[PDB]
Amino acid sequence: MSNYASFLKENGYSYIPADFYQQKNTDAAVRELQLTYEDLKADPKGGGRYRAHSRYILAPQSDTLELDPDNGYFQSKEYNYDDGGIVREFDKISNEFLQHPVTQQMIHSNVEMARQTDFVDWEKEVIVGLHQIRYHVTPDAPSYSSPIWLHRDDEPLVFVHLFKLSEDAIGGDNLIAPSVKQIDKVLRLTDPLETLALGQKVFHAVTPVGTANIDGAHRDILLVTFSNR
Amino acid sequence: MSNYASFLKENGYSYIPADFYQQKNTDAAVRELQLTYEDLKADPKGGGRYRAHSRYILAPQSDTLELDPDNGYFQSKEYNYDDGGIVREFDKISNEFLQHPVTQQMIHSNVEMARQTDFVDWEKEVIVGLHQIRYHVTPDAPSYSSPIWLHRDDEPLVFVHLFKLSEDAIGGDNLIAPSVKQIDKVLRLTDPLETLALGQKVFHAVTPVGTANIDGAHRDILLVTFSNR
Amino acid sequence: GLVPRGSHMASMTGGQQMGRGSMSNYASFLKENGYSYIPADFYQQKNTDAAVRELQLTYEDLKADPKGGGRYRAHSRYILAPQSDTLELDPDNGYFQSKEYNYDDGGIVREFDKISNEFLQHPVTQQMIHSNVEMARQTDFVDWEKEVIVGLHQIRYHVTPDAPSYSSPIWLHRDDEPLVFVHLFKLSEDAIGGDNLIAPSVKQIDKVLRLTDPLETLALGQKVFHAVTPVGTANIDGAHRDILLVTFSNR
Amino acid sequence: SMSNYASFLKENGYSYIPADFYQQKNTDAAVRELQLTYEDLKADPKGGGRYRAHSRYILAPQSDTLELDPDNGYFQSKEYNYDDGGIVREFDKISNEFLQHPVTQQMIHSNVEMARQTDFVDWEKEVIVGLHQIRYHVTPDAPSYSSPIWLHRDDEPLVFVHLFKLSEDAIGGDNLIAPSVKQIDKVLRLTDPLETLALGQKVFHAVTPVGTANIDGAHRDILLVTFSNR
Ligand SMILES: CC[C@H](C)[C@H](N)C(=O)O
Ligand SMILES: CC[C@H](C)[C@H](N)C(=O)O
Ligand SMILES: CC[C@H](C)[C@H](N)C(=O)O
Ligand SMILES: CC[C@H](C)[C@H](N)C(=O)O
Ligand SMILES: CC[C@H](C)[C@H](N)C(=O)O
Ligand SMILES: CC[C@H](C)[C@H](N)C(=O)O
Ligand SMILES: CC[C@H](C)[C@H](N)C(=O)O
Ligand SMILES: CC[C@H](C)[C@H](N)C(=O)O
Repeated sequence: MSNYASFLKENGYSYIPADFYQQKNTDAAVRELQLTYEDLKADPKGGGRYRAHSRYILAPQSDTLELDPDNGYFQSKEYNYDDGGIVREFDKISNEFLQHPVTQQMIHSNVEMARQTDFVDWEKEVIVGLHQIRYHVTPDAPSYSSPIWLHRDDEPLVFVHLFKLSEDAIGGDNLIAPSVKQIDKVLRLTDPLETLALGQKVFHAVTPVGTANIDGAHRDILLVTFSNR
Repeated sequence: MSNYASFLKENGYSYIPADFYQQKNTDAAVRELQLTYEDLKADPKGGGRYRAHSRYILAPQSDTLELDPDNGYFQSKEYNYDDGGIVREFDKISNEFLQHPVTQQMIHSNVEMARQTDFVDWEKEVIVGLHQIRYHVTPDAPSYSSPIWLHRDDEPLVFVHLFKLSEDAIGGDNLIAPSVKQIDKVLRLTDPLETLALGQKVFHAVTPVGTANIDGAHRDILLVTFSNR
Repeated sequence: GLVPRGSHMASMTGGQQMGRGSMSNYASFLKENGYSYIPADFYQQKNTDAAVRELQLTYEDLKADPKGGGRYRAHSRYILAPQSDTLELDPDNGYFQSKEYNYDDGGIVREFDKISNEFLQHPVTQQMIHSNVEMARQTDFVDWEKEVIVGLHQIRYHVTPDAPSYSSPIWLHRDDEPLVFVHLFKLSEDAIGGDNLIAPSVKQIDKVLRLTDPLETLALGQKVFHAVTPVGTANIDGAHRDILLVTFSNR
Repeated sequence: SMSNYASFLKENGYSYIPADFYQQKNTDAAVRELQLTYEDLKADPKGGGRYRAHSRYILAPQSDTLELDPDNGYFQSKEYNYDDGGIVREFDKISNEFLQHPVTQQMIHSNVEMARQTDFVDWEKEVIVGLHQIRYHVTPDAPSYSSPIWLHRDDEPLVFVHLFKLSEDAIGGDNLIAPSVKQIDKVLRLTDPLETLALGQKVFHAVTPVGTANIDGAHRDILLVTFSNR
């Protein structure tokens, strides 16, 4: 674990294999979560995205995640250049998803890694934000991130957990870049729970998702953000 | 009066000159209120702000403002993206301030304007919230709003009464905007009781206050909010 | 079906009658007998299990009842103005019962958490409240000329082999609130107790009856005594009985 | 000695104060003027045979100027007053004759001083000195009782109960002090004008319902002086 957190601290990003999360979980348990993605509602701003958001609060010397009843999501336009600057109302992440043992195990593993970093002030309240996202595609309409290309997120540390990737889906390559003129890493998450942690040090992106097949394809992910108040 | 309420209804905001409030009030009476600003305590969340809050309740077919003994102030993260989502404890607005004839005259003029709008449901309880705010600035630390930039407030109608603006103060320009990519109105309150009404239709902000003179400066305002339960 | 609608016997295996019952049937039974069993049919008719399961999970977040008993809860109340259908959520949350009714924790005001808006605003919850409201209106159990308080108690009885859970108050009682609806939301298969009792006196028991399937309901008027037998469990991982009370009373 | 009563109050959460301490200088004729104002009081909306007025003063942090609040709404949370709490009650205002009368003013300042020798309110902040002129009015068919009816605590951390009159054929109006709702430590009945009882939130208190033998009616007239923050 500290290996990945060290790599993250120096490079500003870290690939984390599914091993590290799946070690303790059957595929059937992970598949239950995968199915929740079918119920997600459309992202207002579009892009073929289907979302939920829920955040927990971590009081300074506490391990009790306290679920925030408010759901509005905001990023400044200084980071998210597409949909930033305004508050977005998404649905809440189903309790099935939130409370599922896998989800909870992933959150605490992320929390521990996050604690081995100075990426947030642990003296103050920490917001553990979760984004359940499906990029949904059909040959006529592809899907892409908000924002679309290389960016940084407001949240100093973001974990990208893959949950599913349809075998006839293209794109969804993650990019790591030190500037907007050059790309250091291309890397594509394909198997469930393959993860990528991202610090503000670098730029990151996700290549737009598309599909050959007319019946559609999808890329399902879970973001786990860490930030202060 | 209906002039300003009409302008407000169409444009989503309205400049109201001091005349409309100082109508028969001497400057000495307005100056008494100005001095109360020196006693305000620091806003917990900072930004060089010094505050009090008090709210009144208006029962449906009543003109009796009934002072609420509870003082906690909340805005959803859906509107106030900085300090929203949590309840803030401020001091209460001094009785001197609340009961002063000027203050009371301003509240009732606001109430009347507000009643000529559909911005709140007058069938239900209406919360008339008051925020006495000093933006205080010193060469090391300027002052700014919560939230910092363009936003909407939970409260459908907000009146911004200026009480003082130090001759060596910069910023405190109010901005009116249809989106976060464009600004339609810039407008700066400078003379006591110059007012600006704000509906949820538009985005508004206040440009950070700072100072030309090394001795520092301040911008003192009274907000009068209108909202339902 | 030879058994009546509100009849506790409807909750007996091979004693059910078919189809949804009309509301007024149960309200009539309630008016005469002072209680009424209402099958999940009457509420679940229009609700998927997935929708009901969302609500079930909210029970995991409930905080401990100060007075204990393995209970975890929230409380929120709405107000119904005399000629209104607008439920207006009360910002005050203190819960009180006189010791003349609740002999354990009565006589003092209890501060609970508020019922999450997820729970309150959920379509199922709202549908149940309005069905209860309608039934309640067909009774003289409250004065509809005056303000009516529609109180909601989200309660989990949580149990482990070492520590069982029980009601406040513990045994047969009446509640201050003239009409109380008991909606079951979940009952873990290895939970014991949670039998509801109906009694005309404290020396005799007329009905024993156990809610097990989600949204199985029991309405209770002040006419009778009622109880809930303590919940316990065989299994060391715990069990639970999750309910929603919907009270009706005047100001 | 004043500090004696304030010390007793601080430790026990309540204190009996004899009429001596207030009547010391004031003639009975002066006290009787105030007593008569009770005949004009209007019915408490919520009932219970009560007849009321309310007025409150504000005490700025470093000030001895009581500033009369022109607003009159009275509120207690349901967390304390389990009967009529949770809503704002509109009562009449206490007549200026009553408020400004030297007796009344002397009582308020003596209460203020006692109150200041306690931590029962934050004197750094504004203090609300609330006054309730109350008549419990009774006839054999309809008795009178407090809001709330039985043992309770009030929102206001310190409450002074001054008796002004008690008709000789009036029963009840015993004040109770209790550590819980299962037990009663003190029973105590105010009968002579200006006999007082101070009450802190530490304990539970009640007033046993007032009733009467006589068909022409009887009454118990009191003045409450509350202290609380804002
Ligand atoms: C943490 C990533 C966030 C959610 C992303 N930039 C978005 O707003 O869609
Ligand atoms: C802004 C982060 C994005 C959404 C994430 N890295 C993804 O692969 O979809
Ligand atoms: C109604 C305006 C409020 C007070 C402002 N957005 C703040 O939170 O400071
Ligand atoms: C959010 C409203 C702000 C506080 C107000 N318009 C001002 O000028 O400061
Ligand atoms: C109306 C039932 C109430 C809520 C029950 N006596 C309790 O205190 O839990
Ligand atoms: C006091 C009523 C109780 C709480 C309810 N009948 C139950 O089944 O638990
Ligand atoms: C301070 C006591 C108050 C006045 C009392 N509980 C009432 O509501 O009447
Ligand atoms: C709640 C305070 C009551 C009314 C007062 N102590 C009395 O004896 O009358």
